[PDB]
Amino acid sequence: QFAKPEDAVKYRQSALTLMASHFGRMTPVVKGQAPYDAAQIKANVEVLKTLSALPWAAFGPGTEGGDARPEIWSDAASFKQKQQAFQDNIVKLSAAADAGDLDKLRAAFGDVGASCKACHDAYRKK
Amino acid sequence: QFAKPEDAVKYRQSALTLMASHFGRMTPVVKGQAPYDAAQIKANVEVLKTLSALPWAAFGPGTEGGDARPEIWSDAASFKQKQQAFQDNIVKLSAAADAGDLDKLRAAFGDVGASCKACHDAYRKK
Ligand code: HEC
Ligand code: HEC
Ligand SMILES: O=C1O[C@H]([C@@H](O)CO)C(O)=C1O
Ligand SMILES: O=C1O[C@H]([C@@H](O)CO)C(O)=C1O
Repeated sequence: QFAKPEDAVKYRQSALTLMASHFGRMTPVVKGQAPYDAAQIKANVEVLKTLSALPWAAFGPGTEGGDARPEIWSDAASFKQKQQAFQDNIVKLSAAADAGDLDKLRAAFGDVGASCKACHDAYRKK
Repeated sequence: QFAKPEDAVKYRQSALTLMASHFGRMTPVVKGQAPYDAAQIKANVEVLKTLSALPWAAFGPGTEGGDARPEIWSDAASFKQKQQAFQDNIVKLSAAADAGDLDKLRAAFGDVGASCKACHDAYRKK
């Protein structure tokens, strides 16, 4: 869907900004500093689930740029495994949110965060 | 969810970038220059539906900036009506996509585009 590689870069950077806001805005909730409204969180995690599938299609062939390391492309299978592990952790966060249990949410939230950082450590430029 | 107004501006600008890509990438389809796969479009419009609800929460009180005209805030009811008309047109586009009919899709698509432009004409800086 991108006329030029710059358009894919702009897309993924916007997707990731959204995704970071929808994830990160839950930090006060999982820390107990903001109240836990199970329906609020369920709806937010549904938005996060949609967003979290979006970046990966915007690292298509020829879309080198931004803060993406070139190894995303030369080690495609290993990058796919980090994105699929992350996505699987988003499924687990959805399950916790759908269950309405703050203990499970905070554990699932931590797992997702770990998965974000693991990918960045390997595939995001410093 | 925004620590500073700049964060709301960044959020809405990212949401709108996404939303423009998910809308605009259908232009070749509705013009007949790309093939019409009803399931592909249905899935894309589902993503667009999620995205199209996101910008409006990021024009909260005190979030003046970007290319947003100040009248978004001083004429709040009229801005809400443009966003709700747009959202209603997104419902109609979902219906057309869910029906699998290219004639209905192209009409609904045109209505959505008109609604984007109408809002920009009143509420987006030049
Ligand atoms: C690989 C499978 C990743 C996972 C999982 C997550 N992120 Fe990521 N992120 C990745 C890359 C390769 C890049 C660089 C993209 C580019 O072309 O520049 C990023 C970048 C970000 C950013 C900065 C975005 C910007 O506006 O420029 C943020 C804020 C970010 N990533 C956040 C984020 C979060 C919150 C994640 C888990 C919920 C997450 N990322 C996962 C690769 C990967
Ligand atoms: C008001 C109800 C709007 C509707 C409906 C749509 N848009 Fe919009 N748009 C609006 C404003 C007030 C602004 C400025 C936001 C800011 O703070 O800068 C915008 C901006 C855009 C942009 C530029 C985004 C950027 O990255 O800076 C684009 C590409 C855009 N809008 C696209 C777009 C499309 C495709 C729409 C219908 C599907 C649409 N907008 C509707 C206000 C409103
Ligand atoms: O909100 C975020 O969480 C992850 C990471 O900090 C988790 O360790 C990330 O990159 C964000 O922007
Ligand atoms: O794809 C887009 O469509 C609308 C408008 O051009 C429709 O007239 C807009 O502002 C976009 O970025």
